[PDB]
Amino acid sequence: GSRRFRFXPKIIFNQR
Repeated sequence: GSRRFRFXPKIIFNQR
């Protein structure tokens, strides 16, 4: 989605 939107214990990139 929005490149690498990794947020510590959270992970928002799995689905790009």
